Amino acid sequence: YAHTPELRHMADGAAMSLSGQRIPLLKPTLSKWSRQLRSDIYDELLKLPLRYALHDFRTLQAHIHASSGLSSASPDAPAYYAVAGRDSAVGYAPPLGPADPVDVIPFFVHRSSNGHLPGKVYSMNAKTLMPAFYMRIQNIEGDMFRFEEELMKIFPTKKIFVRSHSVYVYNVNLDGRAVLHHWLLGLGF
RNA sequence: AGUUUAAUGUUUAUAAAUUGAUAAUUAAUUUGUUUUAUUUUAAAGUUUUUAUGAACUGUGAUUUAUAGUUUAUUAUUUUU
Repeated sequence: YAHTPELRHMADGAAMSLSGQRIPLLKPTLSKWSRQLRSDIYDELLKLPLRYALHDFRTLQAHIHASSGLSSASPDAPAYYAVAGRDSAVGYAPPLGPADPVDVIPFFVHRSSNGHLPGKVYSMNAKTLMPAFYMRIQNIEGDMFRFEEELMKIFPTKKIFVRSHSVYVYNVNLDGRAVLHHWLLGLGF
């Protein structure tokens, strides 16, 4: 379909600067600070065979009455008193707890002192600036081995290792970081 | 006796860039309670700063004739 001479606009994210309106239609946008979520990533997690039924993408949204409805920060009816931790245009929201009230998840991930999730993408031999990255899930707790297994059903072909404190997943760029959170979000953590 | 490039990145916690400039901002998106000190061994021509050296070998200045001999010559040809 070269008859449409437009579509040049869909181009790349490699060899060319990517920013603003031109952000790749596959590349997620979940950063450390803007916890943006995506429905594409969430279906991969919802169409995969796993235990621990994730949370419905309906009851997972932190973002989609005096003067015809007021914001979700509990701005009160007087359109005056409002409450501190109730609305967040950056995507922040506390955990929702596991979705199955009959199951005991064997691992508990612990958000950090700033409300993050334990996955951080490092580089192998950063001295030479080698573009070979892995992950590390530092705040795991519980039966972290039965946490390793669930990562296999998501990442079947990634060399996954486990120590007492962390869980390394190798060859996982900034994208496999996002895909990890949507799991730990939907998981109720 | 005898020769040195730290094989490790766990909870307070936060590290993006860009103009020749003013400046401008979807500058996409990491890492680090801040990680710094190290870089063989032996080994020539050489340089440099001060120093010393005439008991050696170098050139002054005070010794004014303890030896045999040739030619008249005080010069000598010698002696040596």
